[PDB]
Amino acid sequence: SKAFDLVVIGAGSGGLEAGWNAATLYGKRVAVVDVQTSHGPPFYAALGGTCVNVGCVPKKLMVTGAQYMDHLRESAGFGWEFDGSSVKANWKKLIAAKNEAVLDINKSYEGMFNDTEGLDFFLGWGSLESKNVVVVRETADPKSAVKERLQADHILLATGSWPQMPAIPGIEHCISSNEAFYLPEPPRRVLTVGGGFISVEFAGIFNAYKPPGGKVTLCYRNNLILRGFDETIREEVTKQLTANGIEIMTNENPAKVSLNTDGSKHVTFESGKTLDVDVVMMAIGRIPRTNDLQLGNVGVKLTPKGGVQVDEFSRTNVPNIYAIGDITDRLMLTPVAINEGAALVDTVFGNKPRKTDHTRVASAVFSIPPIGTCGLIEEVAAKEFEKVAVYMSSFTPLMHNISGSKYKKFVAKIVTNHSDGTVLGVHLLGDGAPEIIQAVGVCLRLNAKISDFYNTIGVHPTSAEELCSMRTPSYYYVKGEKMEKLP
Amino acid sequence: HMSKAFDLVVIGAGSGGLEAGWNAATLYGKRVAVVDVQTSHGPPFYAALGGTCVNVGCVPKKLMVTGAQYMDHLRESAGFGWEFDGSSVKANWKKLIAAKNEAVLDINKSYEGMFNDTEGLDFFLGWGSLESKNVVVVRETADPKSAVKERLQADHILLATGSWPQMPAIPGIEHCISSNEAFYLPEPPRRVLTVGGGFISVEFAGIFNAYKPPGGKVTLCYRNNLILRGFDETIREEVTKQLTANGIEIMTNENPAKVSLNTDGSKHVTFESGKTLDVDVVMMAIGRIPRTNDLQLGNVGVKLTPKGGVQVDEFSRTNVPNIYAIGDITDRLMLTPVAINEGAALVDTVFGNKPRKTDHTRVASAVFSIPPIGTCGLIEEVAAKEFEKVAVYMSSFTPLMHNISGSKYKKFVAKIVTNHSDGTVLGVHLLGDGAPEIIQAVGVCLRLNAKISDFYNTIGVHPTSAEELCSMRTPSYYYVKGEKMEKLP
Ligand SMILES: Cc1cc2nc3c(=O)[nH]c(=O)nc-3n(C[C@H](O)[C@H](O)[C@H](O)COP(=O)(O)OP(=O)(O)OC[C@H]3O[C@@H](n4cnc5c(N)ncnc54)[C@H](O)[C@@H]3O)c2cc1C
Ligand SMILES: Cc1cc2nc3c(=O)[nH]c(=O)nc-3n(C[C@H](O)[C@H](O)[C@H](O)COP(=O)(O)OP(=O)(O)OC[C@H]3O[C@@H](n4cnc5c(N)ncnc54)[C@H](O)[C@@H]3O)c2cc1C
Ligand SMILES: CC(=O)N1C[C@H]2CC[C@@H]1c1ccccc12
Ligand SMILES: [Br-]
Ligand SMILES: [Br-]
Ligand SMILES: [Br-]
Ligand SMILES: [Br-]
Repeated sequence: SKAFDLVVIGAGSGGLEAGWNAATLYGKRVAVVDVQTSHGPPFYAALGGTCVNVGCVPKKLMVTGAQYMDHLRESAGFGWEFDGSSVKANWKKLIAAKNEAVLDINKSYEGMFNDTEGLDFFLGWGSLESKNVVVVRETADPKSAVKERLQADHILLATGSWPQMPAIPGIEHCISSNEAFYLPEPPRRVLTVGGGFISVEFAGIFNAYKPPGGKVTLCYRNNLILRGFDETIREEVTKQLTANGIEIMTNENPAKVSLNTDGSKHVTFESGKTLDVDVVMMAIGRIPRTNDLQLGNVGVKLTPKGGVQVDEFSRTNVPNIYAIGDITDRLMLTPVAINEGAALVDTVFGNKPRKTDHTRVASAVFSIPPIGTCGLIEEVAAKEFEKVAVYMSSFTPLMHNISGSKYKKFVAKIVTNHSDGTVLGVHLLGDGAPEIIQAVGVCLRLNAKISDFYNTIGVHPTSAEELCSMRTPSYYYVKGEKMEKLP
Repeated sequence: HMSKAFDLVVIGAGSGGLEAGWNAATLYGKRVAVVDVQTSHGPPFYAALGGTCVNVGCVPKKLMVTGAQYMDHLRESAGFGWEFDGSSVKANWKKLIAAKNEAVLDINKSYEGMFNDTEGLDFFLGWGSLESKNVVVVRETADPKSAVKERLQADHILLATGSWPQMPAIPGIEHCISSNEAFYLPEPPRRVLTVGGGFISVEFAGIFNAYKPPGGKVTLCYRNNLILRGFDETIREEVTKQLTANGIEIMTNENPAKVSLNTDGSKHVTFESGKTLDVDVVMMAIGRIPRTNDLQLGNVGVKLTPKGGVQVDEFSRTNVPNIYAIGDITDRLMLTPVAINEGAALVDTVFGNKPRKTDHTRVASAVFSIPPIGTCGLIEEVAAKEFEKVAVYMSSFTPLMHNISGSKYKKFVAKIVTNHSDGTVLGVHLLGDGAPEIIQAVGVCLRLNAKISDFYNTIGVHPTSAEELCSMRTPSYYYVKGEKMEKLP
């Protein structure tokens, strides 16, 4: 048995921020538990978390790789010549480079633990034995061999989320993003199921690395992908994915999957349509990872949707037990989990309570081309405010008239409270959008108005200067109803 | 044939002059004439309708830097698994130049159509000069003895003629070119010397480095010790290293003394030190000077500064009440968006009874070097002279993607400079892919008097380079009454 100020279950984005801050900033005794010391099968996530191992970090490297399909074609308009028939995309090389980068990160976290006073790592599966006891077992089975018993003044639940798999016949013949990161070969025909960012990002990755004759299809059960993003941008990215050879099947949903004699999969949709593919990747959602924690031993309350219930300071209903990150089933982003972890420790072990602000969080989609966004979309703003103005700019940049990718319209939209000019949301589609949006997140914390943007001098030539060139609304929402002019 | 009369006559149909003229005619109903010397880009006069940025400046050079970036993309693609016949790769400069020419000409034509269409906004072709306080003469050439095409009566006159490359008076200067000619070279030079340490020399060095034929070499020389004076010093040193790493030779503390022709017609450069260099093109990029000579300002007594620009007050007014000047002719910040801002502010003040002056502080700007620079506000050594305590927050590392691409020399640098007494951000300085796009919204932040805590409190977008700006909480070092030190005393 061992005694600690804080025990953290999950060595992920939020859990490591909390543990490192508690130990080094406040001199507390910290233990952190995770199920694997490095990335990949069998548990996929590991020391460092989902983002490091099977999330933001590797997917961004793979999207960067897929972008070269466009760069090689687009170079020709600027005078670059080479033998186009010799081009091939080596997926095995991509995966190996990615594996080496992730493993390097795994190892550096290992040395962080070895080098930091009061910060200890334990390998295994953590669960709640009692209000102040965390048990670590050999496997997820609550009857496997006990490896450690950790006495804890404070306990932090930070186990993340896991892919949601629908209850359809043949679901066992589908994969999730976890397995996609380790496919031995790039699939020639693949169906990505879902309208969210993971489905869209992997569609672009597979589209660039598919062997000759390949085809990527994305299906989504409703009418328009990327629910929760700006509607203009949802429509445009649909158009631009289609322009690069991806087939978008909206209003379609798999009803069953069966095995073909050649090893491929036969998908039947609810509509009766059918599609044969080599890989079916389900990306329909991620759900809080609560089942192995034995929350019933202590009575931690869950919400109806399955998250651990928390107040604004990450406190559960059980004193001294906290939860942060995807397990709270709110904003599933790595920088939000980190922010929550730091606020938690500042509150518990320092003399200044802090709560994370979940509004005006900038985020991105690394689609090809990508999205950057911060704040409210117009239809959400129109329910909170009597008068909303939308400023819009949408055009193909000069360089893509030369590159030949004339479909690559850049979209920039600013949403305001028209009563006082306050910027409520900014939404971008196009090369650079994730980088452009970061400092917009800072602007929204300075009560920036549309006139603050338009009165700033532009940097020229950039896509970003469009944000400082919009003076006149394109249209409005009054009492919730869209209209081109004010009454 | 009779003279024509206007509320406003603009000499120079460039970045500032077109903003002023369009706004005066379309926002305030005034009658406007605009004068320029050429209706589309290129020789003989290079700049033309649209101005220096459109014709031989920001717009074409950015297209050409984008073309040059593909040399890096093609090489870097192999780390991510892309395979192709490297021996087959060729950079066709003629196709680049033709694509750029068609793009610029399309802009020329659209501006020509704006004038043909817009009530109260007229274009006159020729050389404008001041005859009297209310008369602009348009002549066939810059020579004031050349024939008169029009006389334009004007209640208000706007001088917006821009600037021009400076050429040093050395023997053999006739064998050298400027950026104007660089935009029209029939073939890419095998060996080229770019002379100068400023952004134009650096940007063109990158362009020539990508399009040079097999076995070529780009050399950049600068007469002082470190290129890119005025930019963050960490970034000055890093850009130097990363240009060197891509095969550009940087000769600092060197300056051409004379140029002669070898018997084969190549240029033989002798430096002041006695070193020699043989090249096919010498491009001078040592500075740009305001274009005042042809305006005949003595006719009306408009005062120039010692430096040579038109003297103006904060509202762009010369010493002659109804004559104004904006843009590069004022020899201050030579940027297109500053000239545009000055022109809009002038017209709002004169014709819109809503007075406004341009803020020349905290202006965001970029260098499209490879990799590029984005900056806004004060460099730390300047801040240390004005503030008792200055803090510097700094992050510099090779991003993960360039550990796979192989370009491990591509360190991304992010620096924030503050007044440590109250946290106010005084300047932000960036080096790396995306930096010009990242810095734009930073300019809005500084206009809003952002403090370092406003940056740190903002949640990052992950994974990006930009999120480094929102994860810096502890100074790397300080300046205390001018003195650099790791810790406060
Ligand atoms: C494909 C993909 C792409 C993404 N891309 C982005 C992106 O670009 N940007 C972004 O901001 N977010 C992205 N995310 C989301 C991001 O990964 C999560 O928001 C973040 O990782 C959650 O942090 P966390 O601290 O809640 O948990 P995690 O980082 O998930 O860590 C939880 C850890 O708990 C461990 N664990 C689980 N159960 C137990 C147990 N019983 N005992 C011990 N250890 C346990 C797990 O092994 C894991 O390491 C992406 C996610 C995915 C799946
Ligand atoms: C190579 C290069 C790259 C650049 N890159 C950038 C960049 O990336 N970003 C940026 O912000 N700035 C850049 N600049 C600077 C930018 O081009 C200038 O700051 C801007 O064009 C100045 O605008 P203006 O209105 O002062 O004059 P201009 O735009 O220069 O317009 C002046 C016009 O006056 C005309 N003219 C001159 N004399 C007469 C006369 N007597 N009668 C009639 N017409 C006349 C000229 O033909 C010209 O069209 C660059 C400049 C160069 C040279
Ligand atoms: C003024 C300018 O930019 N020039 C560039 C080059 C060609 C024309 C002119 C010039 C004069 C003297 C020597 C070399 C040159
Ligand atoms: Br779906
Ligand atoms: Br929908
Ligand atoms: Br060529
Ligand atoms: Br702070």
